[PDB]
Amino acid sequence: MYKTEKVDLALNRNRGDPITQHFGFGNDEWPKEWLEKLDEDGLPYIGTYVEEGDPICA
DNA sequence: TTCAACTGCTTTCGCATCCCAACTACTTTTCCTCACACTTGTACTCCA
Repeated sequence: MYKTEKVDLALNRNRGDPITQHFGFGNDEWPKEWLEKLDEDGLPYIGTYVEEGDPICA
């Protein structure tokens, strides 16, 4: 069974409101172990086993 | 002694006007490159 989820970051933002949040990581403000599931661009490696709780993008 | 509006009730889980942008314009930011009018002698004879 296949399922698609639309991760969207313009869902809350007004058309006039400028850009607030950015895919990726922010430096010097760091939780580790997100890097087992996720990649440098904040997107998951494809082929990765996830469960409920696991991070799906940063 | 009756007509006519105001009346709560059908199930049982879970499903499911303001802003932005376009292209073409015109403009400013300045820094770099020279000319244009003025003047004393000297030169060629000038009139004595």
